[PDB]
Amino acid sequence: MNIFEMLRIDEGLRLKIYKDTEGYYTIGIGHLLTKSPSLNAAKSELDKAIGRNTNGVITKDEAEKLFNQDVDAAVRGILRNAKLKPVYDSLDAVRRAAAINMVFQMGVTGVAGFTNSLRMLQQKRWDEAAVNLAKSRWYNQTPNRAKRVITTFRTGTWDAYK
Ligand SMILES: [Cl-]
Ligand SMILES: [Cl-]
Repeated sequence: MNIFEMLRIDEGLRLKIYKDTEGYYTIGIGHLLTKSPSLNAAKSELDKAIGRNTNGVITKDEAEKLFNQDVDAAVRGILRNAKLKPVYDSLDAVRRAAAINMVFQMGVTGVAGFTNSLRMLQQKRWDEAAVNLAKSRWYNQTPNRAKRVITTFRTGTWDAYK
């Protein structure tokens, strides 16, 4: 298992524009296009991302390419945030994937906001962090996913992804 497979499980794969859990326009493997309610705006952003007149539909290859770019950006975003880097650096490989998953879903900013959890993670207090991480909108809104990620931080294993 690895970050790619992990996120592909969590985000799924859709080749036509769709609405995410928050109702925003998305495509491919969790690639958010826009937060605007305008489908044209969405189509506009898609064509621009892909470099062609897509008409709201893309191929598998295209999705994967968006995905690579997006994983890359998440890691790099982490390494460039002063609150996150130190945390991430202190973690083992499985758990770094858990951090990346979170950033992929909610952004650097969003994750950098879990201050108390971050501290707990840095201190390697796994059970405690797990509890704090669950006291969040994130968990309340996407519980099955949140649970999978939280278990990953808790255990440093891939068992939640079987
Ligand atoms: Cl892009
Ligand atoms: Cl969920």
